[PDB]
Amino acid sequence: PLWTWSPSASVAGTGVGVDPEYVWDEEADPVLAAVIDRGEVPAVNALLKQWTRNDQALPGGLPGDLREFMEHARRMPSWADKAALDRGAQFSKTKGIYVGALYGLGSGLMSTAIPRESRAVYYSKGGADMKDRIAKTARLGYDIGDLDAYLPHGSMIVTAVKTRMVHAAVRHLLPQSPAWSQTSGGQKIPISQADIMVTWHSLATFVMRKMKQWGVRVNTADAEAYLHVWQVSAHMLGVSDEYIPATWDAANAQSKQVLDPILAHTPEGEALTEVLLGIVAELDAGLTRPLIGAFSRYTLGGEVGDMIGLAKQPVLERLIATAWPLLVAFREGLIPLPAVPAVLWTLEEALRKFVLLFLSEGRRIAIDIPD
Ligand code: HEM
Repeated sequence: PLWTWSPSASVAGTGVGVDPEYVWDEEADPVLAAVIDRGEVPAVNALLKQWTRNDQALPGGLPGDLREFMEHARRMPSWADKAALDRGAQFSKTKGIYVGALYGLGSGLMSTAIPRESRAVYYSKGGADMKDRIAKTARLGYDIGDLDAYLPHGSMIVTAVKTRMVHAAVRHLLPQSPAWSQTSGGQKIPISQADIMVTWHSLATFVMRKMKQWGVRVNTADAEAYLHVWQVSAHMLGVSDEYIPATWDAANAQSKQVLDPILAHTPEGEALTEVLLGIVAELDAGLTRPLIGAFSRYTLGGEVGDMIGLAKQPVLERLIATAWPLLVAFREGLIPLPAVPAVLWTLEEALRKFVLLFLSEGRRIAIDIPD
């Protein structure tokens, strides 16, 4: 379901296509199911913990099927462009407060309105703790934008391959949780490529849309660079090129059809929201529940905020909406200091500390195959 078009708008650009709802990860899935079934997860995790850098040889002692899978998965696509990648990274850094806010509060809360992500995350067993699991898209979205992401001394190739490996492992594990099977609707196997592309629109497409709507200065070169970083990242995550949009016009159209209609409240999503709100409110950021609620509602809009169960705070939301664009125009250098209500500056400081504490200098545990 979800997806109804051909891939002529895609990175691969071809006329034909298989429905991404019924494609998973043909190279990773059986390699990980074997690694899990031979009881090699503890050992593979101790070995992979040593592999932290894009240019590093794989550690010896890996099982042969896994080594082969990994040396192939760490390859950059031939269409990756170094100059665009460096530019997309610079852009992400220069707009760091906006992109960090939008990933951590916008995309991270929107995830709790995406039923399959919420159920998979909620029921997933043996992986990261709940505290880390809930942050996982935002912190990966964040690290995607790093200056070094795809350079030899960076780590995003590492992060993407291990992430791809984790998704493969979950395809073999989640179906054995009766709780996930019973609530899955008709889906036999979790995390379709279609599902991955839903999350992608909740990240890349959403963030670009909101930055342009708020008046962040996004010239055409930067916008395409940011897209490219995201296209290379979808590929490195294991999304086939036939599903990755080629241009912003394609990404925007695909998001209206693939993301918008699947947003929905679930009990599992409700539970995830409370965890995320509690962790964010517990950071030493000054980001209280009222401020998170109002800003997340302004960002996501009222229909998504209602599904999520963020309560409408009409005064605070109106103050934000009337004045946040002035603050943005001021930080972008376009207007003199604006007379805005003082609480906007409070909000802005709370957001900056949030990016700092939750993402920038945040917790980065090693990405482990689940048990
Ligand atoms: C561009 C899309 C996505 C990104 C960037 C992403 C990122 C990540 C990362 C970084 C992890 C590792 C955290 C960890 O387990 O240590 C992970 C694990 C996982 N992801 Fe995703 N993911 C995406 C899509 C999906 C989708 C669509 C689903 C489900 C429908 C999903 C479900 C999970 C699950 C269940 C785990 C294991 C959670 C655990 O640790 O217990 N992800 N993801």
